[PDB]
Amino acid sequence: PLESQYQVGPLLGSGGFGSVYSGIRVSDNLPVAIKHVEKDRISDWGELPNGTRVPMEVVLLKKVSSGFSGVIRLLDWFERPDSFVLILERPEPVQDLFDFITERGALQEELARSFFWQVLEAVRHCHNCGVLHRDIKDENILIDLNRGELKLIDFGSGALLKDTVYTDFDGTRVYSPPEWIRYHRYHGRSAAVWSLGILLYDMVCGDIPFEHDEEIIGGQVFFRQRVSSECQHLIRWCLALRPSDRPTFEEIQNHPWMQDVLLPQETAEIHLH
Repeated sequence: PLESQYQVGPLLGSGGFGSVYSGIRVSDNLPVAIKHVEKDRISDWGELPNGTRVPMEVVLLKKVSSGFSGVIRLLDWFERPDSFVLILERPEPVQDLFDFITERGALQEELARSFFWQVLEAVRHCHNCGVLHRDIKDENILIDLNRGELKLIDFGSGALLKDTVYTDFDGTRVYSPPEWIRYHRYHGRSAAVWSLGILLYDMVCGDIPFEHDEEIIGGQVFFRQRVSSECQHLIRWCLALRPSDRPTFEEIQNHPWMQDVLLPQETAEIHLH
């Protein structure tokens, strides 16, 4: 029972991730997002403890969807003959962070601090659950505009977290670290931290720092906007060319720029309402 269980609304969008629709659960009018992806387009597969063959995204989402977190939770999923369908939480009202930055331009540091901190907490949650997202970027972050909470989306390029080297990467190129560009090798946490430096820069400057491969591996960070020296210092540490020179998640959250973060609700009151 799929169409009996969900009222399908308009298409929100489509791309490499599949096709995503607005929907509501009929049993209680809960807003949902309904994501369709063709089996032909799924390269990465896993299986459920009970021996069922599902896309890796379902395995990863099940792992992170227990309890409250800054991750959009998987509520349900269906197999069809030629596709899988995912039922996901939908905040309302909602705007993705790419859109928000496009509309508002570069964020005030107070807002970027709150947003960055919530992304850090969500990524820590994922890593605690054994999951690597591998496509952290503004487009994969939803803002709940009334509650001021950020939520991570799109685990379709993720992997189980391991301590050994990754040699595959189907995430967003310009959020990809210099060691991937140069060697097709990265480790999970240090690459994630690179993607976080790219994201923080994006928030405070209003655009990503590097366009082409040559800039990524040169790793020279130029600021287009006025940015505090403490925030510049954190960004530059995250974007260290050597992965071992990058900060741990703890070191980021203990950085001076990260102190005195606003709560979600006060973030929404001051900056979103």
